[PDB]
Amino acid sequence: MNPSTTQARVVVDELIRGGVRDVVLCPGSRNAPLAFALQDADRSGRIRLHVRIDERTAGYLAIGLAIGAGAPVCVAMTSGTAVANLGPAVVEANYARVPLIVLSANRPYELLGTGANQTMEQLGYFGTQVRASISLGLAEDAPERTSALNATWRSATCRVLAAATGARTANAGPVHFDIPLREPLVPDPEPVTPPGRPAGKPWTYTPPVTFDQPLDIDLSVDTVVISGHGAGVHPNLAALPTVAEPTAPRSGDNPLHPLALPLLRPQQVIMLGRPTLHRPVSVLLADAEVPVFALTTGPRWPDVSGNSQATGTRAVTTGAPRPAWLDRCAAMNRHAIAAVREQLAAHPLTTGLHVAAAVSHALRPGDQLVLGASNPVRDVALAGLDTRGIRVRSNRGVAGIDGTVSTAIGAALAYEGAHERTGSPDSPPRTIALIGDLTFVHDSSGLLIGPTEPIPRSLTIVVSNDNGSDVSSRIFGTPHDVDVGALCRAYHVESRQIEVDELGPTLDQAGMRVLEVKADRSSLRQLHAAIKAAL
Amino acid sequence: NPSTTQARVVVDELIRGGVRDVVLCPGSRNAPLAFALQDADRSGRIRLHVRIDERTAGYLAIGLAIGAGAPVCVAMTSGTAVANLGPAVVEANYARVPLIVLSANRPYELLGTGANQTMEQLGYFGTQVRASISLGLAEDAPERTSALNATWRSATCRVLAAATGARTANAGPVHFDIPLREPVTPPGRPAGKPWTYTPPVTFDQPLDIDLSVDTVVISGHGAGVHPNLAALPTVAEPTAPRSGDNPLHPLALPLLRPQQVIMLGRPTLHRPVSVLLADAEVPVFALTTGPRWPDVSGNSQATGTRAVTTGAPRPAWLDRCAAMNRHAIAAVREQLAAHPLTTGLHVAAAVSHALRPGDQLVLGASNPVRDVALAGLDTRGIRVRSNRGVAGIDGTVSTAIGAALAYEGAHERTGSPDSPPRTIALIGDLTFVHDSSGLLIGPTEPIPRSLTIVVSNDNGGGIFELLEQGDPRFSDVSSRIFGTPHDVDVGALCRAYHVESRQIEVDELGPTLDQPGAGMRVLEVKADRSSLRQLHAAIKAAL
Amino acid sequence: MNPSTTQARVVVDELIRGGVRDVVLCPGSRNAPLAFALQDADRSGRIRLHVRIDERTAGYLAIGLAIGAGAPVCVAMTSGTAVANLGPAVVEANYARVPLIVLSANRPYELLGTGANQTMEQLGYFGTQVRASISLGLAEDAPERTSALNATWRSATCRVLAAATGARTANAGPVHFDIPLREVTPPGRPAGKPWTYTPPVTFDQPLDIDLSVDTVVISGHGAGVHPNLAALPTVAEPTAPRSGDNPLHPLALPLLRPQQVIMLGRPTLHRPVSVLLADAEVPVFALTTGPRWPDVSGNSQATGTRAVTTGAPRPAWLDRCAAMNRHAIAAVREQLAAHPLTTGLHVAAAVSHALRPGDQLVLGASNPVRDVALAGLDTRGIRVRSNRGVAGIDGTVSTAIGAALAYEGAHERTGSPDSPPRTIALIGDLTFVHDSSGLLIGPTEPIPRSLTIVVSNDNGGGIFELLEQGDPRFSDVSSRIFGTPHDVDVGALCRAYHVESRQIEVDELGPTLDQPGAGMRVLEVKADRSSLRQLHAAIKAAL
Ligand SMILES: Cc1ncc(C[n+]2csc(CCOP(=O)(O)OP(=O)(O)O)c2C)c(N)n1
Ligand SMILES: Cc1ncc(C[n+]2csc(CCOP(=O)(O)OP(=O)(O)O)c2C)c(N)n1
Ligand SMILES: C=C(O[C@H]1C=CC=C(C(=O)O)[C@@H]1O)C(=O)O
Ligand SMILES: [Mg+2]
Ligand SMILES: [Mg+2]
Ligand SMILES: [Mg+2]
Repeated sequence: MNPSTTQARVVVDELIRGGVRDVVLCPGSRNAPLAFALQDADRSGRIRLHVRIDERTAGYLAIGLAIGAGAPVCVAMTSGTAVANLGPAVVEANYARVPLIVLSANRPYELLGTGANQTMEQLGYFGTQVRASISLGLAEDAPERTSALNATWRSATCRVLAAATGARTANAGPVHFDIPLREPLVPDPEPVTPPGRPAGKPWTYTPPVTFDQPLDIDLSVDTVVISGHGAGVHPNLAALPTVAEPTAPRSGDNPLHPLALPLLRPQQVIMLGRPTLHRPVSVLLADAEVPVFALTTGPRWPDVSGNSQATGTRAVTTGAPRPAWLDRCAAMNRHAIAAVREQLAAHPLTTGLHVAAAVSHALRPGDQLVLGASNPVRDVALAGLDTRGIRVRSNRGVAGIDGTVSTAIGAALAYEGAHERTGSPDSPPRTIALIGDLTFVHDSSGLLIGPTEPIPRSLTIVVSNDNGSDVSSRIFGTPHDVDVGALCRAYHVESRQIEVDELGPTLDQAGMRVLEVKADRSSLRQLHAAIKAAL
Repeated sequence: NPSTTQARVVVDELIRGGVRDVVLCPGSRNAPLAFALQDADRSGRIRLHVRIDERTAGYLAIGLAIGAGAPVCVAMTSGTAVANLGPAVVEANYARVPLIVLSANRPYELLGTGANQTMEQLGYFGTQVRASISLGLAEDAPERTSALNATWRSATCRVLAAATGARTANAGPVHFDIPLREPVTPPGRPAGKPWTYTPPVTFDQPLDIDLSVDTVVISGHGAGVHPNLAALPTVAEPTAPRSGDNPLHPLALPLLRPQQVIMLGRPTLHRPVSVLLADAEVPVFALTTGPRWPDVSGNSQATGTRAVTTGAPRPAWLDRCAAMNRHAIAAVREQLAAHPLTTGLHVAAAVSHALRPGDQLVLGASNPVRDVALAGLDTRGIRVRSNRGVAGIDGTVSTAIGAALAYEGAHERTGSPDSPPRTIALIGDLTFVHDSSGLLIGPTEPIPRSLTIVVSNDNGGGIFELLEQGDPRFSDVSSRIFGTPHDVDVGALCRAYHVESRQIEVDELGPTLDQPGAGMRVLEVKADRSSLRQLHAAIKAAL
Repeated sequence: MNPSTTQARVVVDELIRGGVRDVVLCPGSRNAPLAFALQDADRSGRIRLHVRIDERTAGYLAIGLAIGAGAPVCVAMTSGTAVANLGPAVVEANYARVPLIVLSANRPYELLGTGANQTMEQLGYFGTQVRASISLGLAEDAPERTSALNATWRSATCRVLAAATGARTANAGPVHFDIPLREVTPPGRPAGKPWTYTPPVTFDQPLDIDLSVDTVVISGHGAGVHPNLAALPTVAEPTAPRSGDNPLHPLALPLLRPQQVIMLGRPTLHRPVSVLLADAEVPVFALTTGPRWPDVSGNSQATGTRAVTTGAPRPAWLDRCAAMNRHAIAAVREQLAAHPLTTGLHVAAAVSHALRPGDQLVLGASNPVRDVALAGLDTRGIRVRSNRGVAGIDGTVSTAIGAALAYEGAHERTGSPDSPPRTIALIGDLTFVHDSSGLLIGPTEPIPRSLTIVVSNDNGGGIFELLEQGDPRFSDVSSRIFGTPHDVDVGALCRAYHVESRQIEVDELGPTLDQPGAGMRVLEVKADRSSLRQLHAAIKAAL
């Protein structure tokens, strides 16, 4: 067995032992050793392989596969700009703390600077965006060194997995795993792979760390909880008035609408996760006089407030909220919900806010909701969606528009896969995505799934199409006019154009499909004005 | 505002430096130099191109630079901009493309405490750019305006010189930061001159070479023109300029025993070229411009910039090379005619026969750039572009679009309204799907008048049929992981972007190309890769 | 007041609230970041400032000040050579996890990248070595935003401190903190509290371990204290804290067959240790704090932070280890007694016997740190320091000086009358010559009160006598390129710098150390390395 084939099979086996259930693969020749070993593992049923053509959107597919079920996910590609194309997903995975392993094949490092084809400064390309930049050695033809090389290869693979899942740091994120490879790149004619640990165990076992930092907080002070992306679950704060972003997990049943917050005067703030969504949240955390307490699941804590008194992972609570304060916040929340609902009905034309409210009402527990990181996530929060029992995904790391379609497809695939391991047909759970037309058009090639590749069993993408100071904004002066139906036809995906009233019934009833709901953009500044005035 | 004055000085000096096109993307904050660029665009001193896709924007800028050889600016204005521009910047480094990346830091804001909307840095700027220059923050000091104007225009000329290789002969990408505090132009030199003028430079490294020794010339990407080598048998890549009129077909090379090799530029094509270059019994002389020389095996005897020649090739050696060249040409022509199914090689031959002088030819990676060489294209009189720096299949649509725009722009300024010269791109289907978003161009934005993109579509990566993983013993496992079939409806995709497109057979390709159409159009030719490996085998057996 | 002046004190006040007691500065072309605010706090006794001319020794002085009492230390860059000269100290701070804050001041109103930079001339190591890189904004003249700026500045300074001390990461290390400049101090928290408080954190990773299996504990740099492991036979490096009472000598390890290993922290010494850790039939469990784990061989079975033990070591196993422990120690001492020439090993044992609880011991690399382990030093009650992060022989003099000052300062604020506790440094002769400039301390500058530097001078590098290049077959060539004799007059060297020094024999050492002297003194013991390979051979024969 030639060295490239031996090394690739060892790495793939150790990744599987580490909990990697899904791998994204992009075509090339230099990554052939990885592609062969990955195809074997898929044939054996040890992993599910997903082949894609465009490395950039393939990275967001891997992000979706990771956030859908919480497992580390590898994306593998050839040397050169294929690696550079993972840049956007790596940045998103860094700030959203997604265990994304970039498994890049490379020419031998000795060829760097020789003019060799398709070769570049690959290792270190991602800078400080990755949790680690790790290189295997070039595989030596040293059969007597086989046992030693098996240990070092599997150990390096375990270092990669630990860094990506945050097993020791509690700060999951992307990892660059560069593997220099040389000829022969394809397996030899048959006419054994060095084995891992017994019982399928990982070569170096590192259990998931428990990161703990308790913090004293007195709940008698009029307190509001603001929870953002990556927030933990705190039972002892469940009673408090909580402004929760759609991707934050709910700890209780005392919601406070984001619009209600600037109309109240909290005397202290408990901040969970990384809240970046709302402008009244940004405004209040900008107020240097309001003391803030930051509770995070990991060592990072957000910089959105300059008055963070302390950090922790959990609250040690004394006291209890004033009943008058609870009554006041509850009243203002009811008031904000009513204002939004009244103005929506009093608005004749369909807006993206209407589409978002319709999608919000159509959801039922067990659904997974994937939200475009710009308008959809804001609109759903404006419509006051109740996320309890719903799994809400959104690329809130840097909130780019790249890869939103691929992230939805990947999250559905991973979510449906976690259902299969339960044991049951009761049918696979629903994944519903809400994406704007510009985001959808930009990542429409994320729809492309080859005839041989896994297709989501129950994914519906709702496209809210409203047809779209510096000079670059002239691009928005005109509706783009892109035919969404033609786009879906191009990538052989079923699509239907429907009205908002039809959306709920149609979501009740194709595999993967796109439902396009036309909406109007002109009348919205007035609609938001009406909502604000009705508060 | 001092920052508005500084921005106007910089744009003016960039225009004096030959910048004709700037690429922008809508962003989290305003673009660097945003208003000065808008002022210049309205005046017609410069031309702005706006895109939503930041990755395709980078490759658009590369095309705008290689189309006519001018420095091009791209202004990065978002938290994903550095990540998305990576591919184009790397290609600009390795293909030596004068690409100026504009940024606008905010010295009054914090850095390193969290996500940065203005710039999220990766690690490639340290390795890829020729220079990283930051202007000062512009201060209000009316009494120092002459000194500041001199400082700003001097630094701008440094950015331009580093990007174009004015003094280094090593063009490449440059990072140019004009910082901002958020939230009559001092003149330049008389007669539109650049503030700091860089007159022509020569790097001279002559090498003594005896041409009576049986010699072949291999000319790759970035090769120079050597009149004293014009008589030699020459295996020229499509992007190499031709010194002479003695072509040697790539497939004829293994049928020969060269005694020495002159290597011009950077070779990226053909395993027989790589084998010959590594042969320790064959002296190799590398003639290239710039700091580094290509030598994968380490076998090269000497490197320089030009040859001082004695002797001449033996007529028998020239006859032998001409005879094997004839065999190779005949084998390709005869086996293509004998082959029933249309392949990408068929499409490449059709494109080659249809070109004429003045055409610009843009070649995608994979089989197209190789197939054009196998079809024996005569590149004299035409300009051939291809992103051979890293040979990516990403961004080729915007590269072709940018190349057409810059090429048409240079022609309009000559002043003869003969119709704009043609740009014809030949790319594979995977290459097309990779960069299909480059077809999305707003009516506000410049659009080519004479660009035709030929997509040879064999529903996958045909080159992998020709490699070791294309051997029949991998036939059960190779379709998914190397073939990567996709079943995309190309006509529908072009419909969605409102781009004229036709699906035609290889015989109609020539006539359809002879007759113009919309400013941009996509001609799709269905092709087969199932017979590809056999076809190349039949060609080799006919040599 | 100038906004920069306000910002500078806000930062210095928050640094002092963060436990910074010492700051190291060097004279540069530009004055130091926060220079006046540091001057103010020095005069008021809020911090102690240390000035050095040598920028390299200044960085290692800062490391000593940090490891002496565990406090974060700031070092202010001021020149065009500071980055390069601080490199070695930053790399050691990274690998030894030392909280070192590197202060810089970029000037955003000036140009960058056109050449010519006088306050930070960058290298490539900052990206790889630091825990964070933070830049305050430029101070902006907006008195209506005074309270908001105060919060932003104190919040960012706490980020810097938390990253340096590992307050939330348990991964202390160096941090780059830039306060940019341009050519009634707002209050912090009440009661001297830091602006952002970080309560204690725990990283918990329990591993099930069966102590009935024959287990040896090996503890290296950065090892934790594990009570449930105190009974096990333990080979503890000198800088490792002892969890218990059952020592196992390093030389006994080859005479034993552990069936599993518990590794604490990072082992760097002893080939038998490395051999055992790499044994594929021996399960290895790594218990260490922080993001990474040591495993050169890739052999380790599991990593974590603590053990969940079942069972107890077999009495037969315990007795065998105790037996070979006693045997190993006896062999070292008998062979040292039999040996007729003073070697570094003799000096190590002498210093070892002279130590008493409350002492601080600073060990150079090479033979000193190893010899002390071979002399069986019982480190309980002793603070042992050594630059094991990357194990350079550079900067050890200033590390000891800084560690002494921090240790004496910590003792002083207990307020006690009691002689400031002792710091005893044991370093080789090359190590001493390497960092001899660390002796040069201005009368203005803080100077230790209880520091004795013992130099075991064998006129070269003794450790090479014990390696493969020490084999007699290399005798003709090995002295020049490995021994590197220098013939320096060490007494004249200390006299040039006005430092007390005595050249004494090894019998005098214990008595001389027992007796107090000048604040800083050097005792030099001449040693022989010609017989060192033989002596080590004699010790192993006695096993
Ligand atoms: C960004 C990038 N990803 C992957 C590759 C590897 N690669 C080289 S050729 C090729 C096949 C391209 O297929 P197509 O464009 O259809 O051309 P064909 O060979 O089929 O004519 C691939 C995936 C690359 N060069 N660049
Ligand atoms: C800066 C640096 N240079 C070189 C080395 C390599 N090195 C390791 S031990 C050693 C010899 C040290 O000699 P000495 O300080 O006299 O101690 P001895 O072993 O002689 O007791 C050298 C040069 C190093 N560790 N650091
Ligand atoms: C041209 C060859 O492979 C190239 C073409 C496609 C994919 C490649 C890759 O991804 O490594 C190779 O660069 C060859 O080996 O002859
Ligand atoms: Mg829209
Ligand atoms: Mg193809
Ligand atoms: Mg010595």
